[PDB]
Formats: sequence, structure tokens, C-alpha cells
Amino acid sequence: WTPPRSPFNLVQETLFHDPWKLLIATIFLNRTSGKMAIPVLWKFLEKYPSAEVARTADWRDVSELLKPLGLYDLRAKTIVKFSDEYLTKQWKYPIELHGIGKYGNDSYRIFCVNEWKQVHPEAHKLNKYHDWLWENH
DNA sequence: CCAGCGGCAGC
DNA sequence: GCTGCGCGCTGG
Repeated sequence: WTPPRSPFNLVQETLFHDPWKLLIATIFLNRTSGKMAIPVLWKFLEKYPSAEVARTADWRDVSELLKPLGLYDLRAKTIVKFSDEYLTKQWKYPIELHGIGKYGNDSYRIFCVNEWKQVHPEAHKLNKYHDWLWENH
């Protein structure tokens, strides 16, 4: 499954290949604008390129990178814990993992797996993409 | 100046 | 269903 590129340019469209990177991206977009979050995401992924590296990280260093975005301490710790469960838990859907709710899970089911038709998103940009996929079907 | 808006866990 | 986290942002 390859999610097609849309006129909306969701960051999920480029990160679908690595579910961990796609899910980290949804964490960055939790109550934070893409214009603000996305530049910082590329810096985080430079310092922490995988779940293996991120799970062994000190949350205070992650928090320092998130500081300009807000929700910097809560998400720094969430990132470390999610990355640990991502690797240790037997999960089929990422909603099973700490820090991933409906929005990250709907993102995973539309971009990482071919399950877009069974998904009912309730997040603006995600809805624009999903509605577009139902249209250009 | 100042108030409201944009995920998720844990209660 | 309620709260808290936390900044930038927009509106007047």
C-alpha cells in the first residue's frame, strides 16, 4: 500500500513507510500547528532517528527540543514511553500504545495500512485527505 | 491588552 | 465527561 500524494501535502504522506516516524509526527501535531511542529520534527528525527534511540533517551533532552512548541515535558516523556512500547508490546494497531489515541490510529490506518475505507477521522487535515481519497477513488 | 483556539492519559 | 498540559496564533 502506498497512500497517494494529495493537494493538502500531509506530512504523513512522506512518513508512511516508517510507522514509528509517522506516529511521532502525530504526537508533534497534538494541539500544535504544523507550521510550528514540522520544522522541529525534522530536528527531533535527526537526534533520535529510531524508536531504539528514542526509548533510551533522557526525556529532559527531548523536552529541550519541544520547548518552543509548548506541551514540552508531558510529550517528551510520552515520546520515550511510546517508543519503548512500540518495540516491546505486541500491537496490531498503534492505539494500543501509550500516547496514541484516535487521531494517530486513524493516521496509521489511512497511511501505513490499506484500511482508509474503514476509518472515520475527526481531525481537519486528516478529514480533507480522507474525503479526497473517497472522491478520487 | 486579553481571551479563546488547536490530543491524549488519567481520573 | 472533566482537567491539564503550553506554546503561538488570531480577533478585537
